[PDB]
Amino acid sequence: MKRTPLFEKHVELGAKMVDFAGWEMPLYYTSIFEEVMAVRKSVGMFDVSHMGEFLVKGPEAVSFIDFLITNDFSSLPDGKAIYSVMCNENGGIIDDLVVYKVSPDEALMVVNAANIEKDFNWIKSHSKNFDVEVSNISDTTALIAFQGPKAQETLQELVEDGLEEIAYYSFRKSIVAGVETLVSRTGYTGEDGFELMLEAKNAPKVWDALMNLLRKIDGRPAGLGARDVCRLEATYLLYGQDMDENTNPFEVGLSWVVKLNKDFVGKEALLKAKEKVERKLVALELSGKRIARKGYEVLKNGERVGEITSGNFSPTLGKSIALALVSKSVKIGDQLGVVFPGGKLVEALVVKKPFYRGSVRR
Ligand SMILES: O=C(O)CCCC[C@H](S)CCS
Repeated sequence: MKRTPLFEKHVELGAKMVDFAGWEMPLYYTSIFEEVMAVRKSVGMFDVSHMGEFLVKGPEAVSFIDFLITNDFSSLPDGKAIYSVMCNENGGIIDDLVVYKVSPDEALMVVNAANIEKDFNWIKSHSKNFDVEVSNISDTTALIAFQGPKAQETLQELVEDGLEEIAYYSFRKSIVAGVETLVSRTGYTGEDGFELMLEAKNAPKVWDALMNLLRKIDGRPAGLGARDVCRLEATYLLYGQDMDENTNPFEVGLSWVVKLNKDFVGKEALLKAKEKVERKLVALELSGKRIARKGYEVLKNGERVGEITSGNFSPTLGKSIALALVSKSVKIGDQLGVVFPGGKLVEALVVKKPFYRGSVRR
């Protein structure tokens, strides 16, 4: 499996490993529960160096990105990032991503680990009519997520610049633990937090420095188990599970990242799709302790309406929770049935999204 520059640190910490998107990653160090509460009460640090980073440089960096993504990148000022999806000609979701507007001539794209190759090829195969050069800097770039209500107060003593000045989804170049870093107020937890992008060679040092500060405030390094629990509670999507090229943005609740007033790949397809949204992604709270898995059929009074996309147990709400792609007719308050292996039906209630909102800003 592929190993991030912090693999050795995870091994030393005695973490239980799991294969994620071809990477040997830490599922948890102590327990998924302990790590989730760390994110919810103080701070949890995640190694997300498996994520990819693409750099677009050139006079038409802005128009190129705007042509590729569904969201409005043309308006974004320097130092701002934006969440979005990148669609194919038929409006299917190729991947969701975050794009940083460094300057008129430079943009950085952060994409999912499993889609690095696919995304990069897609992006390169579309640079032809744009005065830009696209490069993949994933191989030498690390990314650390420092999340929690006490994330800012704990991280600040190692950062050369003021963090309070950095707004939600804003970023800046600074120095952390003596090394250059692109610090952003972003996250996948629903709490306040930051992500630290840095040269891979510097990952171990920054990580060690941060670990030292965590043991002081009862914080903890957190694995993928805790990462999934927190994002699901926050009701954030995971490409490959909650959506893929067979779903358009409107079907999974991402209408807000699609700006149809501009031209972009999949635009025409989406105009027609928007007129007939027959599916929606709903939040479910199941009875019992059994956890739903992707693919389990979802029923309404004995009739199928969809299927589970993501499932896990939320210690924050103390319930088995799930996301499910179902027919438009499903509404909040509905009583549904999730079919577990062996045809065993488990009751589930449709609830207003998101399940939980923490200290995350703006
Ligand atoms: O391995 C697991 O059990 C799932 C955790 C997946 C981690 C997060 S939810 C995805 C990274 S974008």
